[PDB]
Amino acid sequence: QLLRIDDHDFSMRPGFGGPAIPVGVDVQVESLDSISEVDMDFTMTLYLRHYWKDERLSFPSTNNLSMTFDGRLVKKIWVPDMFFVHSKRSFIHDTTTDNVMLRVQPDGKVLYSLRVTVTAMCNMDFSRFPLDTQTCSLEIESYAYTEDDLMLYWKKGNDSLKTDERISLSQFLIQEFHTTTKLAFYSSTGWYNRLYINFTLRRHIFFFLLQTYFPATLMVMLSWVSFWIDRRAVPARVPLGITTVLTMSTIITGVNASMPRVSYIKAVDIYLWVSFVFVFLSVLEYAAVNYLTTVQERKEQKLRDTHAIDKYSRIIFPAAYILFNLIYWSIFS
Amino acid sequence: QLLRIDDHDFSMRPGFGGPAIPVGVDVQVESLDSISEVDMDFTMTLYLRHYWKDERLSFPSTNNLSMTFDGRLVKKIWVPDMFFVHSKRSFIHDTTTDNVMLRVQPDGKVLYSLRVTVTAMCNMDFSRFPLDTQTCSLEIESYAYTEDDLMLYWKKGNDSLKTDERISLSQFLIQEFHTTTKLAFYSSTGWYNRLYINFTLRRHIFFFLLQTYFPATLMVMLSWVSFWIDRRAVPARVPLGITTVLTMSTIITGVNASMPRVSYIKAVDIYLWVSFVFVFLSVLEYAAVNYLTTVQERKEQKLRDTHAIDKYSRIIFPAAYILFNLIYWSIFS
Amino acid sequence: QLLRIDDHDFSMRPGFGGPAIPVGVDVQVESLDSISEVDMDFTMTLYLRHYWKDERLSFPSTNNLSMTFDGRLVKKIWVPDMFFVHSKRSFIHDTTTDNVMLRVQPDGKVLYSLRVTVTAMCNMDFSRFPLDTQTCSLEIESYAYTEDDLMLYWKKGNDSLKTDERISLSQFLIQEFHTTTKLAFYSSTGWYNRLYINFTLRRHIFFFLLQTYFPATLMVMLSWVSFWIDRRAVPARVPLGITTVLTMSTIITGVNASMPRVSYIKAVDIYLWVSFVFVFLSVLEYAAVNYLTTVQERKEQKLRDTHAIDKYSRIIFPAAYILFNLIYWSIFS
Amino acid sequence: QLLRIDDHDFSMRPGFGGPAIPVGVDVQVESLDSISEVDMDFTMTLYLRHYWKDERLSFPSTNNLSMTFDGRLVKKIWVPDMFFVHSKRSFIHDTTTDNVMLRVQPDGKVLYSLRVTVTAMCNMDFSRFPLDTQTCSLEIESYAYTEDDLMLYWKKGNDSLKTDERISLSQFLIQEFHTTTKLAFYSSTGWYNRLYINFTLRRHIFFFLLQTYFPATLMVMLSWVSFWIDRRAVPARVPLGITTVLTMSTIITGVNASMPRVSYIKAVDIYLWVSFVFVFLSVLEYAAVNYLTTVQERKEQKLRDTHAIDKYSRIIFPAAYILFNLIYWSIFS
Amino acid sequence: QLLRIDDHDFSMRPGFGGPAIPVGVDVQVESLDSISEVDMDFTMTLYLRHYWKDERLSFPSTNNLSMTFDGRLVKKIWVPDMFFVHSKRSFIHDTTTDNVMLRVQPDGKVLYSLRVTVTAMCNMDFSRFPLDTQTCSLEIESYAYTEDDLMLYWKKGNDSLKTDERISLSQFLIQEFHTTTKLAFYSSTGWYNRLYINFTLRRHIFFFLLQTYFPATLMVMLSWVSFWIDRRAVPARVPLGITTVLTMSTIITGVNASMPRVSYIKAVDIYLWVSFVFVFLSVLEYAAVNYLTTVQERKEQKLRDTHAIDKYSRIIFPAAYILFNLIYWSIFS
Ligand SMILES: CC(=O)[C@H]1CC[C@H]2[C@@H]3CC[C@@H]4C[C@H](O)CC[C@]4(C)[C@H]3CC[C@]12C
Ligand SMILES: CC(=O)[C@H]1CC[C@H]2[C@@H]3CC[C@@H]4C[C@H](O)CC[C@]4(C)[C@H]3CC[C@]12C
Ligand SMILES: CC(=O)[C@H]1CC[C@H]2[C@@H]3CC[C@@H]4C[C@H](O)CC[C@]4(C)[C@H]3CC[C@]12C
Ligand SMILES: CC(=O)[C@H]1CC[C@H]2[C@@H]3CC[C@@H]4C[C@H](O)CC[C@]4(C)[C@H]3CC[C@]12C
Ligand SMILES: CC(=O)[C@H]1CC[C@H]2[C@@H]3CC[C@@H]4C[C@H](O)CC[C@]4(C)[C@H]3CC[C@]12C
Ligand SMILES: CCCCCCCCCC
Ligand SMILES: CCCCCCCCCC
Ligand SMILES: CCCCCCCCCC
Ligand SMILES: CCCCCCCCCC
Ligand SMILES: CCCCCCCCCC
Ligand SMILES: CCCCCCCC
Ligand SMILES: CCCCCCCC
Ligand SMILES: CCCCCCCC
Ligand SMILES: CCCCCCCC
Ligand SMILES: CCCCCCCC
Ligand SMILES: CCCCCC
Ligand SMILES: CCCCCC
Ligand SMILES: CCCCCC
Ligand SMILES: CCCCCC
Repeated sequence: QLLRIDDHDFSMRPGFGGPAIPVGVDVQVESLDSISEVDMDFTMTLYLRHYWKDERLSFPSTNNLSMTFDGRLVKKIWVPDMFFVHSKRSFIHDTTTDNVMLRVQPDGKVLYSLRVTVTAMCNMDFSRFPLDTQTCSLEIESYAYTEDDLMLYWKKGNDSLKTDERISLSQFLIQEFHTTTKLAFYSSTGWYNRLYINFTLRRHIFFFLLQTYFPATLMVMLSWVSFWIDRRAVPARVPLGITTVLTMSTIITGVNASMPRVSYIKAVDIYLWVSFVFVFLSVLEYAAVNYLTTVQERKEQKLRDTHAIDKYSRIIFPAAYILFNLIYWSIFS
Repeated sequence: QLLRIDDHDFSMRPGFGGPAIPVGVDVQVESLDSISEVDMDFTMTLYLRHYWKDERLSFPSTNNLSMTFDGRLVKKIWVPDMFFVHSKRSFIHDTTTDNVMLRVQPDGKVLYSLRVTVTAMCNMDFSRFPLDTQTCSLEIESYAYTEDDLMLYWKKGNDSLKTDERISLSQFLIQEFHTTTKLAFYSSTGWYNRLYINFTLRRHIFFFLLQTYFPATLMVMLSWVSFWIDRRAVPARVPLGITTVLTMSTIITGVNASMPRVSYIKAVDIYLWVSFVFVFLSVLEYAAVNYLTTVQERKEQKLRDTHAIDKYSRIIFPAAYILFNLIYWSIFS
Repeated sequence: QLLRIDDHDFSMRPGFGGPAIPVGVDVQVESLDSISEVDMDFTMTLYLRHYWKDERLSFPSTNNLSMTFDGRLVKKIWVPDMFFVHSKRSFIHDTTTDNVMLRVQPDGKVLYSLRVTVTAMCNMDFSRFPLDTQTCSLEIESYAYTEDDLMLYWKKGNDSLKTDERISLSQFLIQEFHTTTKLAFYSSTGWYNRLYINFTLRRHIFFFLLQTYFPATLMVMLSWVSFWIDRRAVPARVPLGITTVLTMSTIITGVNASMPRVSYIKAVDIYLWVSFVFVFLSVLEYAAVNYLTTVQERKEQKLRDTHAIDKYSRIIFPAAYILFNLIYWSIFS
Repeated sequence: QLLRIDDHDFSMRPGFGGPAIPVGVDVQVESLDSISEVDMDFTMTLYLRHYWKDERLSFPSTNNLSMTFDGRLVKKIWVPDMFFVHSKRSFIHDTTTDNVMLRVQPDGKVLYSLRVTVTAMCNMDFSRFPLDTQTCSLEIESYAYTEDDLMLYWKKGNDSLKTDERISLSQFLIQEFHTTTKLAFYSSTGWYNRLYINFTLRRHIFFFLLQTYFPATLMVMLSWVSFWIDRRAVPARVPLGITTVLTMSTIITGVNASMPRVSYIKAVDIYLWVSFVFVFLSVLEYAAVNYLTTVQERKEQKLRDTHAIDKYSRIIFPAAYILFNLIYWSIFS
Repeated sequence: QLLRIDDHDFSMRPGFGGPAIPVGVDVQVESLDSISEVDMDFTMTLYLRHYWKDERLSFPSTNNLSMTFDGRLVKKIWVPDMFFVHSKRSFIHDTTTDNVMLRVQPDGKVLYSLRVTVTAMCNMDFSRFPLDTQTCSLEIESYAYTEDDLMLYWKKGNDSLKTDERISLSQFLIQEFHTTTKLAFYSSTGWYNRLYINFTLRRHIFFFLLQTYFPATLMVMLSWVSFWIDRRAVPARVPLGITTVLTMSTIITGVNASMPRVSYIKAVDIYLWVSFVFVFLSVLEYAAVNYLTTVQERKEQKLRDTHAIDKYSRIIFPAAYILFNLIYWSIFS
């Protein structure tokens, strides 16, 4: 045996009973798997690396070069106890064997690597949906050892994070990867040090335009064609107005199926409900025209063209909706 | 080896054959994950801590300070056997290692911690849905040892429960965290002691207003516009009344898709079905008007304006529906 | 060590090579989780207890009282091999440790307990759905040992089964818990003894009334209003009849989504399809009225009020449907 | 210890370095769980038994009778290495212990049994859906040992397969269980012997008749009522024809939701699409009638009853559809 | 024991501290399970084989033939550490035992085999959907050892890949299986060698023709029948045009339910939206005809047949749509 494993008790950390042992971390992100709006979490796959020194693993050599071991020797030596804070579920790949790397230098320096998949929560805001921008983070912390026994820091500062060029999401644009560090306090155990990985996401608006914004606009313009039809065709204009109202209600209902039950109004809800009001006022407009015409006929009868409401509605209704779009798209850009 | 583990048989609890061993518990809640109405359960993630004393783990030292071990020594010493009563499923996180903490003082005091996710059942009541308030609880009990062998109590009374400030639910408001204690009896094993964690939830009404209450009101008001149309347009008023009835039926059906098949009427069902009656009576109203007009024409013919029903319906129908809303919102607030 | 475990080979049952060893069973039901109509199975959580005697586990004492062990000693002694027959999936809870209890008396009597969740199949009949009553059972049997080596019986007869007062199902009513016993034969291994747990379930009819029976009745009564409208309004009565037919077809389709593809007619199908016939005959009725009127006009023209069909339909159609309901609800109660 | 396990190295099969060792197999089927059309696989639960001889397990006795061991001794002796070919997933039940039986005779004969659940693929054909008949099979083969080291055969020929009388499927009829045997060749490892279990399935047509065939026929007959209505009611006959076309399209769409995206036409698709053509031609028929009537009026006007198309359509349309059904049901029976 | 396993430490690879050890790979594909457009991944089942030499496993013999071991000896010897890059999830079958083969020759040559199921991501493009062609690949790489310690290559070059003749997909056509090799670099660990398996997929167009292209064409031709109806029937032509617009909108909405929310327009979207424009212009066409007729009547009145727009529309509208189809199918073939 090259290493004298059997001659030491590895239940105690290096420098037991003394100062803390420094540990460095490197991370390479492989891919982001999925994002859920209803559950408000994301899935990430990454490579995690650790650096430390242990004099008990020293062996004699003349080349002074790192040597690689099969990786099942890990379960017999001391290893850090990092865990992902605020995670929902995670696992380590084990095909065809445990994805574990162990390299030991002659002086005792140790390199340890893993391949894990982690699901973590992210508090998203949907006030500006679907034109919103979201920021999420991943947290790494040691579970058992406090800052007085283990010091956790990035190995090379800002250069310790790498990303694969194949990272891509169909619905989101990924940007601004950076790392930060902060302390954490638990009231009954002590102080701990945390590491952060931050990134930003931006949606794509093309799908929502074709699916929601364009059908809504067309249904509104369908109601405007009733102002150019003769008012004597009562069974022709009434069904046109009513059916557009019901179809607009169907479009409104279908949008909410894919989103969580938030307690505030979203940007898309404003567009849909104002459009519903425009179609609803179209139905009331003809009822006023029909009622006034009948009253006039009876008044003229008791003595023994285009109605002004229709003439003005052809101009006011298109003008108001255009003004609404100008204001709406100026606020949400 | 610092601890004389091999010199003792840890298959027997401390004080075996004598009085009970006291055990203290501390809990910190991390987050609540999800709530299911159809399955009537909730998911919680928390940190669980235990306190006890064991003289067999004593070691000599001069500093009199707690020492931390890697946590894989737990499987070789005596550990309590707590379990969650009335739980459906649960697990312990194990990445990158088992989330276990073990700290032993020189005199033998032991601190043990875990990170678990538990799903537990809750009997909810939906009589006042969606304006309901629900209360749920989590129960902790020892499986194997009765009160004559193990005493279970909160470590610091009311101060033993802590909550993270990031706990949030999109649909519910969380309040009133407190802890209680009660005994339990099993007819064939004996008496046990239980610990409780209680909290309260309140829904948000904004989503249900826009989705159910507002579309229902608009469809009712669509039926009222038929009272202002000339009664000679038979193919104009009949389709208007019929189509609103069918659309109201569609709205009623869609609501029940998201709820369990309870055997009592809910608050939302009352609003929807009374609205359906209002629209249904609108269809019968014109049929009476049409029939009476035809009878009058034949009666006048055999001898060789606005009908009174329409005139009164314009006032009675809006007044009745307003009175219903006043009573309905006064009862359910 | 209190027990002389190392001095015996526990690969052989007590009384090896001789008469059978009696084993007693006690069960306490905790809850029933879910019932699936499409898969025809149910989920149950329960506590399972075993009783037997083994002289190899005797230890000296003066108090003659049961002693409790941590439960990880189970994997080193002989334990019965019970399994659930006709089960689909099952598991044993293991948080924070294996839910196992082991108690040994000085003379060698052993008490063993477990907490398990079991899914088992049940052959349900839906001929009278949704007014049906279903009976299901759970079976317990030893896998390896026949009746010549192990005798299985209830510990206290009818008193061996206990149920939690919190057992409840939202859609079903649970009643009539009792236990029975019967032998089983396998053609290639021998005879075995089985234990049974039986219970009965009854549905709640409130949900199905509001969801299926009430909308169906209202759509039929909508078709009857066409008999009171003037027959000269052809474009008014034709759409009314046609649209009710299509809506009734939609209601029929939606019911079958939640049920398995059985090969026999159910009680709810009878109500829906007879209702469809009533609406369908309404459409044919006006076509006969319209055709006869046109023929009469041409006959009178070639020589140079209310039609009798409408008058009789106002009485016959409501009377027939009322008679159908009287017969239908008298058979299915 | 009755068996001299420690005196032998069980890493080598019996008769190592010599002729092959015969192994017999018996199977008893317990139930079939589910069948998936989209994934094209089935789930089966069964008992698997093995027979062989090993002189290293002999023990002295005077009774010459089989003795049963607890089953955890299996992990210390040589056991065959059978696996299920073309399986997707499978597992062995382990509650409350591993479902393993081990019986050894004095001369060394060994009986070994297991309880497993296996999911296996089946290539189904849907050309005659839903009147199709499917055949599937389950394959058993040894993984490591070729025919020169292990011979695999059925223990008792045709009598080696047994089935439980409780096997039942709600949608399928199960028949014709039988077993066969065939050799298999792998280009880089050698020859192997396989065992087969075959069965046949037949669907139930009742559900599809009520759900698809009956609604389709009724919608076609609804279009025929327009031939008996006066041709002067243009706004009465046009909506009747159009609405039946759209409803027929809805019925066609709903059927394909439950089936995989095959690349050939099915039997049910033929019925639905021919029915759509019949309804579509009804709409074109009235357009021809309306156009010819207007032309005739203008021709007669410029000089200063029932149309023949309607008269013939009342006979030709019902006759053609009846002939189609006679041919359709004669081919597919 | 035939092998001297206990006399060596298998935590170090063969040739430790020296040149790299060559490893050969063979693959046989069994089946492809499923393809997901929303998640952009595929599932594959395959057999993986490894070849290497280890002098520590040599044993004496006179026949010079491969010997097969039960496969549980794998966990005690050195085995490569291959893993699938860019995979989402995977597992190894373990019924009725681990699907592992181990064969060792007298000189130390080792053959190792596995049966695994792997899910891997594939970046698909839907610009030409549903007439698109997709290419995907599977990557194999060693996790722990770099090119200086382990050399990875195909055992027999182009002949190392085999496929089962039963591989089939209902919606796709599989072709062009081939293998390639390329190096990979990680910035913090070194150089690695990768192996690739490539294949191509082509969709079947039959389903999409009947489901989307044919219903869209028929609805357009329904709007053309309004040009042959007398223009004095205002309540007859207006509902015909309006209802076809709404039905076309429904067809457009239903298509997008099964596809991911991409940010570019697809081939099917072009056909659907141009068809919607054709139906929309039909509604505006009659409004122009109706308005001009009313103006002409008033102009002639104030002084005290077929309109030209309808005559030309009968020719221009069919001609334009035919030209569009010729261009559309010439580009996308
Ligand atoms: C006087 C007049 O131009 C009539 C025509 C349609 C009528 C409205 C129809 C819908 C409502 C009916 C309700 O009964 C009274 C308020 C509402 C809003 C009516 C107010 C009076 C209107 C506007
Ligand atoms: C006399 C009269 O104003 C007629 C017009 C509409 C008629 C009702 C239509 C629906 C029902 C039809 C049924 O055949 C008899 C009861 C019902 C409720 C009828 C009662 C008499 C009414 C109210
Ligand atoms: C003579 C008469 O009162 C006509 C009016 C509506 C007609 C029915 C319409 C539907 C069917 C059409 C089919 O072409 C012939 C049978 C069916 C059932 C017709 C038979 C004759 C009826 C009943
Ligand atoms: C001359 C005549 O009886 C007219 C009445 C309806 C017309 C058809 C309406 C639908 C189509 C419209 C298209 O513009 C020309 C072909 C189609 C098929 C027309 C051909 C000529 C028809 C059949
Ligand atoms: C002058 C004329 O033939 C009228 C008949 C229908 C009218 C159109 C109806 C829909 C739109 C209504 C809007 O108010 C103005 C633009 C739009 C597009 C109208 C422009 C003028 C048209 C085309
Ligand atoms: C239907 C009219 C749409 C007008 C959009 C104008 C966008 C202006 C953004 C500043
Ligand atoms: C449509 C009329 C709604 C009136 C609501 C009044 C609410 C009063 C609450 C006390
Ligand atoms: C619509 C008429 C319903 C009549 C129900 C009568 C029930 C009688 C049960 C014996
Ligand atoms: C609607 C007419 C249906 C006729 C069915 C005839 C079946 C004959 C099978 C040989
Ligand atoms: C409805 C007219 C369809 C014409 C299709 C022509 C296809 C030509 C492909 C080159
Ligand atoms: C849109 C409302 C117009 C009202 C015009 C009234 C002119 C007398
Ligand atoms: C809403 C019903 C009004 C009935 C009025 C009758 C006046 C003669
Ligand atoms: C419901 C059918 C009534 C037929 C009455 C015929 C009277 C001549
Ligand atoms: C169904 C088409 C009938 C055409 C008859 C034409 C008689 C002149
Ligand atoms: C389709 C538009 C035709 C316009 C023709 C105008 C002839 C005066
Ligand atoms: C009268 C012309 C109205 C145009 C509105 C944009
Ligand atoms: C006649 C006016 C009625 C108003 C109802 C609120
Ligand atoms: C003519 C009155 C009919 C009443 C039917 C219940
Ligand atoms: C007037 C005949 C038009 C034909 C269009 C294809």
